[PDB]
Amino acid sequence: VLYVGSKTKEGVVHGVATVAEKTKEQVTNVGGAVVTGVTAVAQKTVEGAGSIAAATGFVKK
Amino acid sequence: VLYVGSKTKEGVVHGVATVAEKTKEQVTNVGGAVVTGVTAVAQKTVEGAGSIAAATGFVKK
Amino acid sequence: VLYVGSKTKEGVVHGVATVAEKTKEQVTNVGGAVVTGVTAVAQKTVEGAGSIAAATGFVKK
Amino acid sequence: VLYVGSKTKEGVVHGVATVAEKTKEQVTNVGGAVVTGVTAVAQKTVEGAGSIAAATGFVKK
Amino acid sequence: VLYVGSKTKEGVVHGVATVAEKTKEQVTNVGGAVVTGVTAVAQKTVEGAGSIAAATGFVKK
Amino acid sequence: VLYVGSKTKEGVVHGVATVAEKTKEQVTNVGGAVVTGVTAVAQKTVEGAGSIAAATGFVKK
Repeated sequence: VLYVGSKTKEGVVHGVATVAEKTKEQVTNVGGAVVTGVTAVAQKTVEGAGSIAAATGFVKK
Repeated sequence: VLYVGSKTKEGVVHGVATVAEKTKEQVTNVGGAVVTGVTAVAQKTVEGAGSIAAATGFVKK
Repeated sequence: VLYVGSKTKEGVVHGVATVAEKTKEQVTNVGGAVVTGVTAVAQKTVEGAGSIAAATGFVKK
Repeated sequence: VLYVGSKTKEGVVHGVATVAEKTKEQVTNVGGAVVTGVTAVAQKTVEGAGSIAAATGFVKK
Repeated sequence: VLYVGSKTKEGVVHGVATVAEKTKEQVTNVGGAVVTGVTAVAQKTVEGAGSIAAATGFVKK
Repeated sequence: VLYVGSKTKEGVVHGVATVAEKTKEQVTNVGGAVVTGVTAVAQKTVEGAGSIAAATGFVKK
C-alpha cells in the first residue's frame, strides 16, 4: 500500500577492472551455439524469463 | 497505492575499465550462432522475456 | 495511485573505458548469425520482449 | 662500432585504461610543492638527470 | 664492438587497467612536498640520476 | 665485443589490474615529504642513482 524505496540496487555491476592479454584466440562453431567473453552485464526482468548467457543447440518439434 | 522511489538503480553497470591486447582473434561460424565480446551491457524488461547474450542453433517445426 | 520517482536509473551504463589493441581480427560466417564487439549498451522495454545480443541460426516452419 | 637496433622500446607506456569517479577532490597548498594525478607518462634522458614527479619544498643558500 | 639489439624493452609499462571510485579526496600541504596518484610511468636515464616519485622537504645550506 | 640481445626485458611492468574503492582519503603534510599512490612504474638508470618512491625530510648543511 506504501512502498518507500531508497538507494536500493537491483541487478547492478560496478567497479570492474580486467586485463586480457592473449596471443591467439579462436572459436570454431558448426551448427550449434557459442557464447564467449561476457563481462560486466546486468539486467532486471519483471514477469518474464530472463537469461544472461544462454546457449542452446537447436529446438525441434 | 503510493510508491516513493529514490536513487533506486535497476539493471545498471558503471565504472568498468578493460584492456584487451590480442595478437590474433578469429571466429568461424557455419550455420549456427556465435556471440562474442559483450561487455558493459544493461537492460530492464517489464512484462516480457529478456536475454542479454542468447545464442540458438535453429528453431524448427 | 501516486508514483513519486526521483533519480531512479533503469538500464543505464556509465563510466566505461576500454582499450583493444589487436593485430589481426577475422570473422567468417556461413549461413548463420554472428554478433561480436558489443560494448556499453543499454535499453528498457515495457510490455515487450527485449534482447541485447541475440543470435539465431534459422527459424523454419 | 656497429649498433643494429630493432623494435627496441625505451621509456614507453602503452595500453592503459583508467576510470576515476570522484565526488569531491581538493588540494590545498601553502608555500610548498604538490604533484597530483600523473598517469601514462614516459621519457628518456641522455647525459642528464631526469625526474618524472619530483616535488621539493624550497632550495635555500 | 657490435651490439645487435632486438625487441629489447627497457623501462616499459603496458597493459594496465585501474578503477578508482572515491567519494572524497583531500591533500593539505604546508611548506613541504606531496606526491600523489602516480600511475603507469616509465623512463630510462643514461649517465644521470633519475627519480620517479621523489619528495623532499627543503634543501638548506 | 659482441652483445646479441633479444627480447630482454629490464625494468618492466605489464598486466596490472587494480580497483580502489575508498569513501574518504586524506593526506596532511607539514614541512616534510609524503609519497602516496604509486602504481605500475618502471625505469632503468645507467651510471646514475635512481629512486622510485623516495621521501626525505630535509637536507641541511
